[PDB]
Amino acid sequence: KSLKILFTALFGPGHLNACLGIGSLLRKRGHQIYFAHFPRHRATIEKHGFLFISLLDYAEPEFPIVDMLPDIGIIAKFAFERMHKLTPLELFRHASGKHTFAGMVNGSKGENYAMMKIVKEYKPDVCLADYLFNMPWMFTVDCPVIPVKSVNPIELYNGPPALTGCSIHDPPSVREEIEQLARKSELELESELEKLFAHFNVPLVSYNYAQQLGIYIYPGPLDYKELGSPKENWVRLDSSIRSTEISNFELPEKLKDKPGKLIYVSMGSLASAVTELLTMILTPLANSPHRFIVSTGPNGDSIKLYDNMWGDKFINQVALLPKVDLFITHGGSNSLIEGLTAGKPLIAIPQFGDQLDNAQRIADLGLGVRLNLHEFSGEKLLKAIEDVLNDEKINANVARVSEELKKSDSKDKVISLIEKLARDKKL
Ligand SMILES: O=c1ccn([C@@H]2O[C@H](COP(=O)(O)OP(=O)(O)O)[C@@H](O)[C@H]2O)c(=O)[nH]1
Ligand SMILES: O=C1C[C@@H](c2ccc(O)cc2)Oc2cc(O)cc(O)c21
Repeated sequence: KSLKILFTALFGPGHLNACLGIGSLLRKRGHQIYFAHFPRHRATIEKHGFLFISLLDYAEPEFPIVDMLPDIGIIAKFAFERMHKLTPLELFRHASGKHTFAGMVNGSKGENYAMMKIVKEYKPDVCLADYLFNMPWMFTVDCPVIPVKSVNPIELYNGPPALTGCSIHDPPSVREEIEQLARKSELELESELEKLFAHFNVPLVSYNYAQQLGIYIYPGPLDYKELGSPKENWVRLDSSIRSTEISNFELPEKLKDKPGKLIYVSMGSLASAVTELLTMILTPLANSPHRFIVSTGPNGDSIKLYDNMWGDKFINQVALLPKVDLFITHGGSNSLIEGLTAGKPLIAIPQFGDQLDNAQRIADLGLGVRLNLHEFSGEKLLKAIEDVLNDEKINANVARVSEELKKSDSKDKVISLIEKLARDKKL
């Protein structure tokens, strides 16, 4: 019996990519999938066979909605200046009580009204939402609503606070100060959401509450088993990667007959807007005796490439990763999971948000290194490349994690819970 299932997510290509994976799994089981998102993503959504609903067609006139992705460079460039000039402690100091994603909350009202009308009109059996924080509509719609989480899930446990990138080796003394500042900023977020929920007359809930079922995507071998069990109603899916239409990534002729290993570079869908960041990374790599393929980002046509490099604004990462020896990443979750699935070690240069946590996780479990912008130099990057390429131990740890991901059954249990909740309205 067919269910009607509606997905939505924030503007981030990463959050949408997460849900596409889930939707694919459900479409095979015979369900009708709908996706409410922005027009940039109509092509990939319909290509996967999901029905596309534009949020913009359902805006309230007084509360308009905007795809943030093309305007994101203002915000990205600020974060970059800050991250480049300050340690993560100093960053949290000079952040007053500001949470990393509070200004996002004020302007969420448009998306909220939209989702109310869309759920009313399409009368779905269940909804799923990949969002950074819960939203009033998820508690006003007739059907149940499953938050999906693709960011680092350390926030689902009682442990190091999220978004700080604390290590498991961090002594008692150095974490103490960061957790105070982070407890504080979590309270600023709670107060921002109160206004949002107040506006729609909905009892405030915790920012990452799962009423009945929550799904977080993250590799089981990287999950935080040492902190105990995740929060309630929260289930894990080890990975959620969409299938690629391309299967063979042909290498560019520019790089044929050039020495060394093949290395992929991407600072993601969002931070790659900052040309200063890419320039800072690539300039030293000109002298690295390897071949680089580079995602250059939306402003990539104004980024200089050297003889050992080839790139374009957007690359088929899932098709390419199998062919590389190393992946220099920003520590985004989807890139982390695609990278590990393909069996490749990582050098993570974290830019914002959950990336600090993922970066530290990669370092703590010996899956690569963490190299921060503040302590960044050509000499250090070039040496991290040589070190990770030649570290037998790291290369074996990554093979093991890969093997677990490629055979995981986490999907089977998750699907059941979705179907069950959709039909019974209870777990
Ligand atoms: O040239 C590129 C750059 C990025 N991506 C995709 O964009 C997503 C990036 O998500 P991630 O969580 O790694 O980073 P974020 O976008 O959250 O910064 C992943 O699915 C990548 O496969 C891609 O396909 N090609
Ligand atoms: O912290 C921020 C603010 C802003 C942002 C984007 C890019 C960047 O380089 C810096 C900040 O938007 C975001 C979007 C996210 O999905 C997750 C985030 O945490 C953030």
